[PDB]
Amino acid sequence: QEMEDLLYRLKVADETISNLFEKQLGISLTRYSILQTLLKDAPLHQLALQERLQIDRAAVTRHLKLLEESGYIIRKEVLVWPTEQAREALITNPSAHHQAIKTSMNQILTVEESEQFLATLDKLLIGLQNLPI
Amino acid sequence: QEMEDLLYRLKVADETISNLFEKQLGISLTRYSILQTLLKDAPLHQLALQERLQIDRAAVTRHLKLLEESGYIIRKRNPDNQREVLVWPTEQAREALITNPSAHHQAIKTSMNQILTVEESEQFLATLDKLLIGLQNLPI
Repeated sequence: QEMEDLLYRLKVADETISNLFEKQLGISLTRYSILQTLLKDAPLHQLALQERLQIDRAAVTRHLKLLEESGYIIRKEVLVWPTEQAREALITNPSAHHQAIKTSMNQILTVEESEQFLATLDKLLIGLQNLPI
Repeated sequence: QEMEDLLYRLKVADETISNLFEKQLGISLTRYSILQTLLKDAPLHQLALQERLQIDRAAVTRHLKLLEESGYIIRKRNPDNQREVLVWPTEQAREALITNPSAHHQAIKTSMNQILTVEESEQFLATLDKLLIGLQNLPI
């Protein structure tokens, strides 16, 4: 009843968030997280990339294919690295628009209300995953 | 990098929830909301549903076609205004969700209602709106 309305509002929020994210940063939310994971701790196997981001094999292959096509990752038992373009685009030399977006996003919520949001999100998922039979 | 992860965790949660909800209740989250809305507030025009659900005409047309084909809704013309079309729930829809739910569906409904308290539920939605408002107000 009220629980169903919370889940639906979360679906509408995700769809709005994902569209806004891709328009402002030029990369989808999922593909942006792939690059963040690679830039922090690379190289990684694509099986490990499926685990860390929680997506199936068919999905990861599609994400990584678009990422290599757009010059952000390279693949050589399949290892995956971020390119120099990715490190520059996200970390060492981002555009003024991306710096202004990134800085503005991190100030939307405080650390307390951000931590409480993720705490409730995990409590919700655990409850839903623990439902009868 | 902290905010970008939260948004991604919110996406993964949504995808996981949507799949679980459809399997557990036998109806997708969006189509289930359409029926809940219709069982409370029918008759409703297709346009009203688009605004309430925050989805375009193509999406609602798909949802309503699926619900109509499976016997959960009907679309009938107003006898006084023949070209006006009104959406209604069926007896099957009221039975499936409210008056004759399967033992499993009743157990899922009750279990879902006791996951989060009313306070942490309302605080979550408040933080969600504050997040949406902030993303909408980003430069350009």
